[PDB]
Amino acid sequence: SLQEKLLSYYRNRAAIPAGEQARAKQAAVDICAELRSFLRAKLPDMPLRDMYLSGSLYDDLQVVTADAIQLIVPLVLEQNLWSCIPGEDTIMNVPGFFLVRRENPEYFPRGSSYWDRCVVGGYLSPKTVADTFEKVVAGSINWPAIGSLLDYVIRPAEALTLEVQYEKDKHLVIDFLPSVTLGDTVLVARPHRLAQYDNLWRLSLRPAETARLRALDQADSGCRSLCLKILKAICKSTPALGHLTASQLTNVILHLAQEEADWSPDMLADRFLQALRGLISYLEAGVLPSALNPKVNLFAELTPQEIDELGYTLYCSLSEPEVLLQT
Amino acid sequence: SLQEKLLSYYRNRAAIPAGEQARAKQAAVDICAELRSFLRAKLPDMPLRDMYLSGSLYDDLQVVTADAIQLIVPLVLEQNLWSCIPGEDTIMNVPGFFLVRRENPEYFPRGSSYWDRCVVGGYLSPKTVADTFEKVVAGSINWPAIGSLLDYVIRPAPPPEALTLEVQYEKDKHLVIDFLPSVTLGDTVLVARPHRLAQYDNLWRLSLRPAETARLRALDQADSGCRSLCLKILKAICKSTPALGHLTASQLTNVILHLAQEEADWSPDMLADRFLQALRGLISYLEAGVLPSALNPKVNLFAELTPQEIDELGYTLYCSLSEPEVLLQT
Repeated sequence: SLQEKLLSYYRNRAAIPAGEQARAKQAAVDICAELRSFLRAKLPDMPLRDMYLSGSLYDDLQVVTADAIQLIVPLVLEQNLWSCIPGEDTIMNVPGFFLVRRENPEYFPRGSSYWDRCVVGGYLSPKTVADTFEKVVAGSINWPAIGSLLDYVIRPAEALTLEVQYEKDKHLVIDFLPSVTLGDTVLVARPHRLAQYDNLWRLSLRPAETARLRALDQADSGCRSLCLKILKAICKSTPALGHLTASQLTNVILHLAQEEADWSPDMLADRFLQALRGLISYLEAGVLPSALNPKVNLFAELTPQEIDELGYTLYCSLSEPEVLLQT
Repeated sequence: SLQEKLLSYYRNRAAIPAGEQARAKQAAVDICAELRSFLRAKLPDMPLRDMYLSGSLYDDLQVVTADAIQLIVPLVLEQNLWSCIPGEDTIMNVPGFFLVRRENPEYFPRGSSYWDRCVVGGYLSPKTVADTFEKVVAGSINWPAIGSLLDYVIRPAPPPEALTLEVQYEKDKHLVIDFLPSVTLGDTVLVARPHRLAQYDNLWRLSLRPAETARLRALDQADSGCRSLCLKILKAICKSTPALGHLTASQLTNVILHLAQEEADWSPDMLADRFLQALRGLISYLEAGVLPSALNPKVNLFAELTPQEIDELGYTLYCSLSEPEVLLQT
């Protein structure tokens, strides 16, 4: 039965071994601690809060292997010197992306904020911030030595990413993610795929999506997360489905969760099939709205050939969904 | 025999029982972790880094009972807008302290920096920074909620203040956590720990304890020496003797550091001799009225004591030479 194949596939393929998960998290934590001592000693005058770990691995949503985690690099912006402008209120009209504008330049001249050194054309550039960060922070750390202290080999790559070998044949990729918060709005420097939109900060969706997902299950107590992890593992293991993202898949689950309230254990097979059908529907329309930010098309960064290959692969699977479940 | 009396005194009076030490420190660690998680998502415009633990209890040098630890609150002062002026170069004329000045107040007007709200007369007031921290940071924290979460009873001190936390980590064991706002300019680390006298209340304190403690531990680590043991015994005597209460962990640490500069042999059998030298040394510093910081010789660690308090301590120590049973009770 499909139900059995899904249950066993989660344990056999999607679930990360406990030892591997613990060692990957410990390595992330040790490295996070090292940046903290580094910032304290070397950058006392840069308005940046401490870096901290974030992501699927931490949220127990990572699958197959523990291979990635984010280190958020939280810039401090003066609330009276900066504002954010929603991409849909601009002429570029890019929902889910924001400009960060330098305010009051007549009264507060350049130098009134540390981050003025990353302003281009009156906007805090996410590209220059990212560059600034690597040159001032990332390139200033003796990774080989720190790697020697712990028993990891650490290798800077994708220049804002670290490869950390925490086991034989197991590596964790840590990416540094510059971030700003203005009022209630959290923005990250994760560039749009299109370089013409490269002064645009990305609205941070993942923490709220993960929160809502955890909330939905914690009261059920349902198999949404279980279904999501199976989907993530499938896409990660199937080269033609690799373009789908953890966030896209979470949103497919979130939209399905608004149309179906029963996620009891035995419903996993049906929901799984519904998730496949929802994905096809979104792919054909070329539109997958963010469940929490309806203006935002999460498929807006996929290319025609990608949407086509994705659509085709799922179609070919409809009659025999179990073929996606290779383990 | 002095050797035996000292080892006995350490075991029976100075040493904190392992369970008490472990639970007290773990409580401070738990609280620190929870504040870190809670505060990271708050106060997005405040240049505030993660709070971190500091002090004797954290460095395994606290004696008699686990009763206190510091939470350092590291604040970021921007490049270019701030400078520090050594206290000896101010009219205050006091080493070991600094004024922090807001640079270029006109070209980069008031309001350019988060900390401009804490500036008084063009200087960053450590008292005003402490105030902002209490109102804005501490005041955003739900203490009953954190305590309920970790199964601790955490009670904030009422104003005034300063805001310290009374932590019952198990019925009935207590620890006090004090918050220490801190800024760093270049390689000068300053803390908001006010001079004893109000006319000097505009001055930040030069942080000395971490480097002192690191040197002591490095020395003992290299030769398995008894410098820390001798320090802990001295600390317990001073803590257990009311007339000696004005002596601080730091003052005593520097007595041991100065002695370590004069004596290389701190093998276990030398404890008694080193203890006597430390004691005679302490008396000599009191007599000169000056105990220089081993790491910053310009700084007189007795500068906040009155001449009368200094005389009284010297006198007390002299009288104790003939009363060893009182000095070593219990």
